Amino acid sequence: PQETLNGGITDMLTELANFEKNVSQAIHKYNAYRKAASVIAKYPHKIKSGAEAKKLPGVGTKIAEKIDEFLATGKLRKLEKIRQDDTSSSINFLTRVSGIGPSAARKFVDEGIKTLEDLRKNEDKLNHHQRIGLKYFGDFEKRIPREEMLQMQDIVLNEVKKVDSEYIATVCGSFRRGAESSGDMDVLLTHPSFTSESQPKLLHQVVEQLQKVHFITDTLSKGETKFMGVCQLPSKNDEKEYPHRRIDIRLIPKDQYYCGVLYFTGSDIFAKNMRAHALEKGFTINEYTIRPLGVTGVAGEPLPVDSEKDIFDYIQWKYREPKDRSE
DNA sequence: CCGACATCGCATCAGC
DNA sequence: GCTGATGCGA
DNA sequence: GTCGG
Ligand SMILES: Nc1nc2c(ncn2[C@H]2C[C@H](O)[C@@H](COP(=O)(O)NP(=O)(O)OP(=O)(O)O)O2)c(=O)[nH]1
Ligand SMILES: [Mg+2]
Ligand code: NA
Ligand code: NA
Repeated sequence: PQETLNGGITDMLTELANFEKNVSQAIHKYNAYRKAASVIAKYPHKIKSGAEAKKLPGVGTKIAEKIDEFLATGKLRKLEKIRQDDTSSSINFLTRVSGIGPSAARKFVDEGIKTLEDLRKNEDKLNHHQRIGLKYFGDFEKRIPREEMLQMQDIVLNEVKKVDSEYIATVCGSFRRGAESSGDMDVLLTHPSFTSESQPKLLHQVVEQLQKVHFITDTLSKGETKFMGVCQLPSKNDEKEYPHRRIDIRLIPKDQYYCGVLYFTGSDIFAKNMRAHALEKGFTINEYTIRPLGVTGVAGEPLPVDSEKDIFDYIQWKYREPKDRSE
């Protein structure tokens, strides 16, 4: 359903969601406002009344009243006032710097740091992550066209195989689902010599090669299974510079790899469907394993998985291509 | 009435 | 110094 | 904030 259908309401709702998360630190109300925004964004009718909205799962009494106020007046008094509040609106904004969450934003605004200029004057008060996110504030909100993602996949798959031809790397995320643009790049990495029961240099070596061919330009965090960093395509001769992009690489054991691929392919809207669909068959699936429930409820040992397809066979579900997986 | 509401790796903090 | 708690992104 | 035990 198009935006102009209920876009007024979902924008209200997402705005209320962010103020809950970033200012009031009410994460559950943040998820509430998003559950309603999402169920409403899919509702294929221009909502005429808050009561009409309340029929949808996740829209309850208090949101329904906000939809009334918005429909009568075109605005929400509480949101207008908060949008004009210097403190709250500053707190809310600085959380757009990756590395600054609600807690650090509030503490910056407490001491009167309120803008990117204020963050630039006070670099010594930022951690490493925050400086990188500050450095790339703009770049990080630009989206990645599939053409650039493909070029990025070319570099990643090539340099991984060049380190060790026995690595398997899959670029997951929306990209894997045909998405015409992406928000970041999500790489899963596995290797024969890495299993549930079993060097720590396996991930570090892949990061090192991508840093050495100047693909990876900064490191947000790094450990033995999860990498969070920044990358950029080489510049096309005299032509312009690409944006720096968010890239994550994570190392998964061989026998947990396809559970990971499915998990980190998403969408979450599809993913939680398929673990509750799916719970009926007496199976539970986290990112790692699939296991059987369980006649009072005891999960058994994890069942072998050798393809993304297998986890569809256990559930007696039709295999779904990544491309048909937005829900 | 009143609690659940994804879950996890990693960086940094509080506390010992 | 080490462990555990907390913030953070996703 | 919403849902539901
Ligand atoms: N949002 C979210 N996704 C999760 C989570 N846990 C696992 N996933 C899964 C579901 C996600 O689909 C998958 C990829 O991670 P992203 O980069 O966060 N989402 P995508 O790449 O699809 O969209 P975009 O192009 O804008 O980056 O990981 C979680 O806690 N939150
Ligand atoms: Mg992605
Ligand atoms: Na309802
Ligand atoms: Na942030």
